[PDB]
Amino acid sequence: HWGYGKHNGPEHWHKDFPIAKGERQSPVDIDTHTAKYDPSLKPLSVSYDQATSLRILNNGHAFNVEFDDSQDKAVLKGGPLDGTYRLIQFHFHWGSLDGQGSEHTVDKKKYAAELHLVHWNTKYGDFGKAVQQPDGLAVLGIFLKVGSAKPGLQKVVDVLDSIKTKGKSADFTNFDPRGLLPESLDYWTYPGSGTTPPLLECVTWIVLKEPISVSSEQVLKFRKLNFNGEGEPEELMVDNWRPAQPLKNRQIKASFK
Ligand SMILES: O[n+]1ccccc1S
Ligand SMILES: [Zn+2]
Repeated sequence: HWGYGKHNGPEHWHKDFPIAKGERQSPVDIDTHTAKYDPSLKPLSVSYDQATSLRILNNGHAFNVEFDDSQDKAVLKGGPLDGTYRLIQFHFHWGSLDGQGSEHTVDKKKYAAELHLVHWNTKYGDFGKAVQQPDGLAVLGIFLKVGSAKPGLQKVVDVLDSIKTKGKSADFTNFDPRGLLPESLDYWTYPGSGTTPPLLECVTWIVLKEPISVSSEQVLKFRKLNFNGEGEPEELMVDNWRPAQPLKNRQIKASFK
């Protein structure tokens, strides 16, 4: 099955998921000189004060911090979006080394990691329905660079020991995702896809320009997770990122000059 090794990595995925060579795949390189400022873009509205985290799960490809999305509690709206999108989960993609790990790139620059806050359009009733629609998901992407620690990330880093291997979960209540946001909500936006199989073309991407800083110790702890199940040969969970895909007939818009 798919993953991130020599044999089942991104260059293989098209054989089970032909959409991998489609017209609106993600990630992409953000060429900052080609992106057009769009003064009609609104400020993003991130309303996370009522967010209800529940659980953290190692799914064999990353870890997902899951939220209660049975009511409008943590929502994204505004920006390029019409309507209201509910937070369902966040996860990260990261590298074996600080010089790689992000999925989007900025003028070909790779960051150490990238956070994806996944939200689904409430007009479609459920996440499973929303992923079948071209405007079903909105993913807020935030880059991570290694420098100062991110205090709001430390509760995530400290639970990782308890979900080392694939299929492990742990209770993860009362986590406030506002502590993962940078100061500025200036963003780039474009239409694309999920970056793991099934690679559905249902995502409005909103990528924040300002990274967050995490410490070397914080990202080292991500790198101690395992892709394998318990009792299986250890394969460290690193380099769980898809590289940049062709932009094709798309334009990346900037909310700022
Ligand atoms: O990687 N990924 C997994 C699930 C949903 C979105 C994304 S970006
Ligand atoms: Zn992702």
